[PDB]
Amino acid sequence: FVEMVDNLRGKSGQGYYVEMTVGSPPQTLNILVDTGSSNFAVGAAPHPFLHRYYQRQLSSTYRDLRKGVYVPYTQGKWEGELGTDLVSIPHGPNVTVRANIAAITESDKFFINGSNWEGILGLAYAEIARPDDSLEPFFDSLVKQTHVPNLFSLQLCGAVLASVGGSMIIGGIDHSLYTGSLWYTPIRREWYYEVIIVRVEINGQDLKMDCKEYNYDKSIVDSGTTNLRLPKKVFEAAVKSIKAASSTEKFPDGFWLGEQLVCWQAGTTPWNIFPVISLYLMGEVTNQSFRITILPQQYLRPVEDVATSQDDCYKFAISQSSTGTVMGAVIMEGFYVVFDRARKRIGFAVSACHVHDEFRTAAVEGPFVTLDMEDCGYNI
Ligand SMILES: C#CCOc1cnc(C(=O)Nc2cc(F)c(F)c([C@@]3(C)N=C(N)S[C@@]4(COC)C[C@H]43)c2)cn1
Repeated sequence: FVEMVDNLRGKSGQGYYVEMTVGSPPQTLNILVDTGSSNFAVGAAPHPFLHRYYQRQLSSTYRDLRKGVYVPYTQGKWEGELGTDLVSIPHGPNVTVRANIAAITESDKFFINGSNWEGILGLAYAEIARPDDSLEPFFDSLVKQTHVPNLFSLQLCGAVLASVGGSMIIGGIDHSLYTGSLWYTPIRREWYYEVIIVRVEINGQDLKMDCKEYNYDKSIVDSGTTNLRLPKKVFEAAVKSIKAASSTEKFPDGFWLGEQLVCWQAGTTPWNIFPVISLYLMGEVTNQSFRITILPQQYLRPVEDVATSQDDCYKFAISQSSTGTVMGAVIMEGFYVVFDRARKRIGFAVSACHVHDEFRTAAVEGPFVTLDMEDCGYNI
């Protein structure tokens, strides 16, 4: 799968995008890779932030579905016109498929001013597709219409704004992207990429919460979220433990709440006063788990557009959630992540490109013995 290595680009905090073509003749667009949604949606009008946009009038293969879709998020929104067209991934498999495309015709706080992407590729399942689960997601079309295997994998490599990169391997796994073994956790249900966290440690120290709290109301793997988001109760306990572990220096309450940055002189960041965070995930076998471990390099993130400071400033990128745990870029940048849809499981291995120091490294380890893991899942 050497053709697909290094097919992702981006800037810090603006997501990871892949090049795609839409229509005949092909119109090239940069598309955000998003495991946390299920619509393929592209700018179709000259919004001032966009480098380019889908021009349906130039495509002979365009077909109108004569139906609109309105998609509000918690803080942004877009509205679009549904159709189908021929879609390819130049640095992906040598195939072309007819996919649903939402042509975005109105938006608010969706596109990023200064970003280099013009659309989103929702790689999750039909259950959370808008307007409903009858709108077949891109990856489902790809698999149905071709011989590409029903899996993909992601290596997200973290860094005026630093450039990020990585690989999306479509239909396979590239062993050059990881070291050690892959460890798999079940996809609990095919909507989001829902997983179950069974234990949490800060520097080896169990938080000791009822594990249901770790997954209330769900835990997902989401390449379209920057942070590690945690349920409120879990965030409260997690911060309490991280504060204690890093108490040799003090920081204001707002830093922990993500309401202000913290800065240090160039090259003087105290990585070592910050603890590692380990998430144990449900394993493949009854009573068996494995653990993934990330560093402060992952959850303490450089902000490189602070014009009013000359120092190295960082954002605390663990945050409280009302929608459950979100394993965003903070988690994924440590690991090679295999979305093994064929076997309803997600694989983690140490990423060959993860950012670390001479003392500590990201880890994937098992097996561990963990009882009552089925009790960790939330039901209504
Ligand atoms: C680089 C880097 C660090 O990682 C990321 C990942 N994603 C982003 C990002 O901008 N994601 C993004 C932006 C949106 F405007 C946006 F609407 C979304 C959506 C479609 N997808 C998500 N997974 S979060 C979301 C609500 O959940 C559906 C806001 C929706 C993601 C930025 N940095």
